[PDB]
Amino acid sequence: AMGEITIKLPDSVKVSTNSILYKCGAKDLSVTYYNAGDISLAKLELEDETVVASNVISGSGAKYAGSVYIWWTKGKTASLYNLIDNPEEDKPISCVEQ
Amino acid sequence: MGEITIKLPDSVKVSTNSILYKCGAKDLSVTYYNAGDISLAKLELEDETVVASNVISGSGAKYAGSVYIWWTKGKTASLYNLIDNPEEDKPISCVEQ
Repeated sequence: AMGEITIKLPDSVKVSTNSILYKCGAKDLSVTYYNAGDISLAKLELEDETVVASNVISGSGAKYAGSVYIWWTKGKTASLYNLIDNPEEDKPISCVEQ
Repeated sequence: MGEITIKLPDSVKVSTNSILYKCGAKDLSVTYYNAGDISLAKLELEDETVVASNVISGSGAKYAGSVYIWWTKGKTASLYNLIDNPEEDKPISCVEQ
């Protein structure tokens, strides 16, 4: 019906948006990060669906949860976990920031 | 800037609805944003605003964002604080108004 999710915050909050290309083995993954204060969201443009995950607490790196996925970055690397196919969360897909 | 805008394919209908909860004596407004399988929840808590995303669960609708888990079932909800209560055993209970 409409091309957009709009989330309105206090007008004083600066919002940044940046798209980053990742390479997962031979495959490209486009991820967009939306940052507003402590709020951080990642739009993952996956093969069959688009997921919007939220940054959640972790010991290290920046971890995001959305739908059946965990997306977890550290440095120039990232791991994509699929909790349906791999509920053990031990066999993730590795990606490198371009 | 005041607003997060996330672009999606043009035929995706995005619905936005806010729901008032009461957690004991305290008010809590949650706005839900749904678009396809994407479900986000802005929680305007007492001292902070967070955005959680719907994540897989066995029952009800579970959302995770920041240090919180927000889990609705029917007319009720629980708010988990993984800092104050990492054990995840003392959630705050809320009812939809």
